[PDB]
Amino acid sequence: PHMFELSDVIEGKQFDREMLSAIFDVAREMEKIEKSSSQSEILKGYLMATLFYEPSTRTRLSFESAMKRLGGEVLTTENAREFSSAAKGETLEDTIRTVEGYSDIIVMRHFESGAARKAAATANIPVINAGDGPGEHPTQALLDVYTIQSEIGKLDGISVALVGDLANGRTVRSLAYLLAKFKDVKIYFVSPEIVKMKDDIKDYLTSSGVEWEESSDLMEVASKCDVVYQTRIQRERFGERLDLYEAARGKFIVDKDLLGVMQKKAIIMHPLPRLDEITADVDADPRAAYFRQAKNGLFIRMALLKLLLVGW
Amino acid sequence: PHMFELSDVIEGKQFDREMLSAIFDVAREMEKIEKSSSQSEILKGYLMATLFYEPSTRTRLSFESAMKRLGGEVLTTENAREFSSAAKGETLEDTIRTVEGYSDIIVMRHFESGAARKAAATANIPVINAGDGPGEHPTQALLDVYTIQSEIGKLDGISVALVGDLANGRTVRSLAYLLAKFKDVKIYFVSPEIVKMKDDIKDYLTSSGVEWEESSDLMEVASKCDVVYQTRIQRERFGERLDLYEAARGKFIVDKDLLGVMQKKAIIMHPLPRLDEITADVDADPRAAYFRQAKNGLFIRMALLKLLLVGW
Amino acid sequence: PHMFELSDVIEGKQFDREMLSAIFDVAREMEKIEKSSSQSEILKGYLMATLFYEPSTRTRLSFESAMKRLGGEVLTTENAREFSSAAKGETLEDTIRTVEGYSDIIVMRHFESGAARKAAATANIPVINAGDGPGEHPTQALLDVYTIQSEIGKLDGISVALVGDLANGRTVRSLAYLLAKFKDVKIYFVSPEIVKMKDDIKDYLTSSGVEWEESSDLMEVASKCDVVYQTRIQRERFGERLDLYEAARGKFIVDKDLLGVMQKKAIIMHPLPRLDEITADVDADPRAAYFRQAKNGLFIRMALLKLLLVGW
Ligand SMILES: O=c1ccn([C@@H]2O[C@H](COP(=O)(O)O)[C@@H](O)[C@H]2O)c(=O)[nH]1
Ligand SMILES: O=c1ccn([C@@H]2O[C@H](COP(=O)(O)O)[C@@H](O)[C@H]2O)c(=O)[nH]1
Ligand SMILES: O=c1ccn([C@@H]2O[C@H](COP(=O)(O)O)[C@@H](O)[C@H]2O)c(=O)[nH]1
Repeated sequence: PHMFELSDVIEGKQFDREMLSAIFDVAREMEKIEKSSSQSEILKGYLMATLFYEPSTRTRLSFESAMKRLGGEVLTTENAREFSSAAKGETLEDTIRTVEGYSDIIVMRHFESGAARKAAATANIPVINAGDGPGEHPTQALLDVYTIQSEIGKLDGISVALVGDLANGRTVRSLAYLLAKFKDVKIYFVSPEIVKMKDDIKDYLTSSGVEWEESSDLMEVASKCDVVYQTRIQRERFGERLDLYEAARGKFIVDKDLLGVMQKKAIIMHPLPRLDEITADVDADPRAAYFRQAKNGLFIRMALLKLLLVGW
Repeated sequence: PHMFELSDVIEGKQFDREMLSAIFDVAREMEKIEKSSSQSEILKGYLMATLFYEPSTRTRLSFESAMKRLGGEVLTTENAREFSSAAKGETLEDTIRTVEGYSDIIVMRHFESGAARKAAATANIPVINAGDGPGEHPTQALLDVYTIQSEIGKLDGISVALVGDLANGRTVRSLAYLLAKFKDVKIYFVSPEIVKMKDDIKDYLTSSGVEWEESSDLMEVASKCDVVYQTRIQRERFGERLDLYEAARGKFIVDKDLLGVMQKKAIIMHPLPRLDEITADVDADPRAAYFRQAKNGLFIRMALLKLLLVGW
Repeated sequence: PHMFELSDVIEGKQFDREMLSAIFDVAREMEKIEKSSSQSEILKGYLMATLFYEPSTRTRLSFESAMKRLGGEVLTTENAREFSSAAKGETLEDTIRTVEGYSDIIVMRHFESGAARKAAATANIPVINAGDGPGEHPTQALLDVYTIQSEIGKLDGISVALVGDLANGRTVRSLAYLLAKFKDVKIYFVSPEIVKMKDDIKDYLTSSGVEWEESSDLMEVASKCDVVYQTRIQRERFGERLDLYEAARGKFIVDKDLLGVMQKKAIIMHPLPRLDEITADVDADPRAAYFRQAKNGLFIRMALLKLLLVGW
């Protein structure tokens, strides 16, 4: 029993292999707490301030549920820019130093990348980054990795297909970053070439020992993977090249025909929300894990709230 | 002591005479709980997810108060369409299967009729329909009927005037539907002809044994009724016929002159919010029951939350 | 131990010197409660309804934190005008008489001055005015005065500089009003002439025994004051006179050069949010009290909630 080594949860680079493993063990303990028919009091007396600068229902409710499942309570806003209705203006550092007097922990979702680290540096209470604009989304990365460990039973020696908009894929990028901290990992980059993964991730994996391989053929890669992590490709990413959007039409979808070629022990993941890139009849298959994945986000966020406030 | 026979609260057709009577008895028990100076713990450890797709303050707070008066806690949103601020799109069934991992019961207010039943079919936790777009609003119907039983002392053998926009009146339609399950009921349809009640309700009552009668003369009908259930008529319902809107001007209002012709034991009901169809000086009369009616909504919604989560 | 002499908290004129002093003593007790590692239950079983007609994050969270630090619970809205999503319209008195059935105390922030007093007159539960449109903001006045007493150690015999837009300054006006209830007070009105304080305050102070003096020279006045209460001047207040806005540019700012001329025992206050009228490097100085000031708002609002619901 000791203090959590992290003062804040901001970026994926904060985590090493052993810290991840320990957090995942705590998440399993949080699942036991959530399953119990007794109300937990671990965080009784603690207040979480949800500081969202835009509405983002799923992830906010996941945090607020985690706090209340542990016996803590919540202050919420999805209008953080509106500091006062009578005097215009808002400054992140002033909001933090004001709200930290009302709460014991801040969960912030800003619109600008880099805001989370500034808030952590300013606040004298722990801060969790719930989505740093277009930047880091660390608890989504943790729950993604945790879901793989939970569903497949291991993180060493697995094969993961990262599908969709990889060039601009916030979560596929951070998922590959955390998976590179484990051994004998193989990652498939499944995409159209114009939204293929960028070199910084490609070069970080190689220099990490991770084997990787690019493809345009999801149906082939699928049969060899433990995990198929799906994300959308927005039509706007193709610009004027509707010939390429017509040539990709139906080639990166997860549907029953794709499930038919996958191992019985592989899973489909999707951070949500989804468009048509996973058909509705996939949901009935036990390998459709994207809703168990969301539930794992509750356990992970319970773990971080607990560790940051009362330690190991 | 046993399980509630309803898995969800969606539509008025789910309820028969005896179920209504039993629910109303539970609502009376909930009133005793709310009146107590001790905090209830009946729903300690349970979380209610308020899934509103549009802001609707009164009815949301009625639900959230009911949960907290019973010792449960709440997750709220009036922006349910905004599943994620970073990835556009929302799908009802995906929202339900995501949020049900954070909560024990869902109270949803969608914008499209039929959404509540789909959510119930998808969710593995109970669902309450708090307003199904232009469709069912069952807890408003229950609290309307409960208010009559509470104020008049009976439901068999009463006379109720349904006033206002009856053709498109969501709540007058469902109120008449539930009242038709009791005996020797008489219903007055008080309206301009162009917003008169529709045949489906007229034919369901007749085939239910309920006696009914249409009128354009509220001042006559009022003196014969136990209940005057008032609703607005929006000027837009008249279209271009401002001659009819001028001919109806002042004819379907509840004012002191109308109270002067009503029995001392009759009541005024209004689901709220009201416009000018009930004058402010009616409020001081003990027969103005529309605020006691709103309070009864708390008791009814306490009862449903309790029954759905812990049974009879 | 007895009943709070105030049924509601609406206007500064409700408070006399002795009531203020007693409230400030309770606020000090509330600070002890907030500091404790035990969850308070003083307001267990009580519900606060936050009825905000516009979003105003800081002050809402200050109230909602105060309630939860005392063990009470909260119903919130920043969309109070949206009584129902299906039927348009909202009437203050109908909202109050509806929501008071769901709660034990109402904290309202309306958009129109005079709304708070109407709500108090209508409600059978206590009401706190959290910002009456352009009108009274009493808890901000209380926390402003309380901050001075807490930081300087006294209210009799002090010198306070009120800086910024004084003509339209909601909080400088009410701060001077409450300070005039103490002895040997001296107030400096530091402003451009076109946003100078108005006669009603100037004449109320004189008739109160308070000495006052107007100035355009913050750097002089600062060295003689116990308190420098800063507020912005919006460029729009100058209208077309950009020559005056250019002549005032840099003359009413709080910066390190101004701190260099102030007593070591003086403080900087600012109700927040601020623009550029306090430079960021002032924050590191122990005399920058605007964030301790916000924290004092929590204690004051805890005190009022406690007194109004359970008395002295
Ligand atoms: O089709 C999709 C759906 C989601 N996401 C990522 O998953 C995150 C889900 O977390 P949140 O936005 O709900 O908090 C999004 O922010 C986004 O970065 C994608 O990349 N593609
Ligand atoms: O003048 C009125 C006021 C309310 N309603 C009905 O009463 C409901 C009140 O419930 P809620 O909208 O507040 O949840 C409305 O949705 C609407 O269907 C009317 O028909 N006419
Ligand atoms: O530069 C400023 C900042 C704030 N205020 C006053 O301080 C109040 C802060 O309280 P609130 O608006 O956050 O509730 C504002 O409403 C406003 O009246 C000013 O006069 N000038």
